[PDB]
Amino acid sequence: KPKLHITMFPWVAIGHITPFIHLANELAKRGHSISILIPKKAHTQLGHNNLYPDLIKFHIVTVPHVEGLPAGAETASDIDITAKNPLAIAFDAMYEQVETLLYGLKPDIVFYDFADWIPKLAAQIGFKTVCYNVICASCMAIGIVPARHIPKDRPLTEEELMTPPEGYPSSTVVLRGQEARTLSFIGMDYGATKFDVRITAAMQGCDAIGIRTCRELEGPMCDYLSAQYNKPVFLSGPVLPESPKGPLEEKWEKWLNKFEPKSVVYCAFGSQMILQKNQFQELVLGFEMTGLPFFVALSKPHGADSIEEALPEGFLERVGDRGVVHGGWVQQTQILNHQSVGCFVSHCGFGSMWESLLSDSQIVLVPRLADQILNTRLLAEELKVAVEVERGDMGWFSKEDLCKAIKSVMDEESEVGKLVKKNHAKWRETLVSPGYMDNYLEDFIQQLYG
Ligand SMILES: C[C@@H]1O[C@@H](OC[C@H]2O[C@@H](OCCc3ccc(O)c(O)c3)[C@H](O)[C@@H](O)[C@@H]2OC(=O)/C=C/c2ccc(O)c(O)c2)[C@H](O)[C@H](O)[C@H]1O
Ligand SMILES: O=c1ccn([C@@H]2O[C@H](COP(=O)(O)OP(=O)(O)O)[C@@H](O)[C@H]2O)c(=O)[nH]1
Repeated sequence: KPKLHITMFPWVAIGHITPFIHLANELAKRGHSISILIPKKAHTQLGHNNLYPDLIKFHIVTVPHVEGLPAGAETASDIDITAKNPLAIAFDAMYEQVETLLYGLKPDIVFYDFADWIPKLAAQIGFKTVCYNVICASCMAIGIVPARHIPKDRPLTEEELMTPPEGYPSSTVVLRGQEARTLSFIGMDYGATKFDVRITAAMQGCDAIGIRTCRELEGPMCDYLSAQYNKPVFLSGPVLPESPKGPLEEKWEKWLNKFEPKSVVYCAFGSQMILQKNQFQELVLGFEMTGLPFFVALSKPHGADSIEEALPEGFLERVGDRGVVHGGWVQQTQILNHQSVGCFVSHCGFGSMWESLLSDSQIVLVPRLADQILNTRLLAEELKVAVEVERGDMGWFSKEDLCKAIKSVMDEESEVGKLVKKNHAKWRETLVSPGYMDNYLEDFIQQLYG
């Protein structure tokens, strides 16, 4: 079998481009040739991530200026929400530049997600298409699917959004109440068209749908998506990047070593979230209330000079050496692997969820976004490997709610903790079994050949 030539054209955001590159590295490792079309600024930021320079080539695509687009705006990270429709309109405008590159590259398969016009080019240039999604399967299945009717004229109510589309496999992986607002984007404008129109065209135009998940986690959701669009669904596995080697920072190791094994509660909310000052103070107070050792790695609240400035009065003093609150970036994998760490409080982002699943720590979830809430419902309610902190109307969580969730997984007495620990242990063993990740990548490649 001759090796494949795959072209990737992701939506212009670091959160989309990076998983596409990680998949490209796994494909190149197998000998396949990848051409990746991205703006230069993303190229400058992520270019070091290419581990196979002869197999993986970057092609710079220019983001055309359009009315309302800030100067030199190329990715979602450059603009805030007011520029979102200009950025999408500019993204659609690289169609002609993409067409010329595709006419030259002549790929066998093109990967895309938000560029719904790629299948039209698939007809003109002659290539197969996969609509490959970095978002979780349950979010796709509960949202933009033909079984859900989204009116063009009027927005969906909170009720319509909370109601899962007919045939949706799970009664557990659902949004509840005010959480439904987190799904409201599926109906919003996105450039010249509404988001759901763009995703519907993307899903229906492709030859197959690609999802970065595994069947053991999200199998019924993938089957629902396959039937809803009458498309095959190819599961790539999570395609997790290689763990960063190198030792843990010596001061962290020394501070962790003062504590007993599995006794330290670690907390981090990803590299995208910045908490408001009032939620931040409520969180650090919730960790103090537990009386257990804690390591909190969170960005300082926006507009705070320092972490110590943002802290509530008297916090530093009451806590002493029992807890650390650190504004800097930390080596999350190494800290979690440290014997002293016993609990992980996270927002259930994609990276943190898989790191939680693969680790030996207890799992405490404080989701914010719609996908995080759904992954939390999968982990806490269906799989029962985690506990979810109770939250308020805006996603607000009280210090007592956070404290109770931590004690419920940390106390040896707690029956809830023993159950999630046991269920967690089963799943960890499945996901770490040797060759489990590689089987998905190999099976992904074979489906591409079909
Ligand atoms: C602010 C974002 O706006 C919605 O997300 C919609 C999309 O928005 C994009 O951002 C580019 C525009 C932008 C740039 C800077 C900002 O400060 C800002 O607020 C908005 C992101 O890059 C996409 O990952 C995101 O897709 C998705 O996340 C969902 C994709 C999806 C969802 C359901 C489906 O069925 C499906 O096929 C795909 C949701 O509210 C997200 O939670 C939230 O992070
Ligand atoms: O202090 C930190 C915070 C985050 N991460 C890493 O950042 C990645 C992205 O986090 P996640 O996907 O969970 O959330 P997101 O950043 O996507 O919002 C994960 O692999 C974490 O290990 C890290 O190394 N140190």
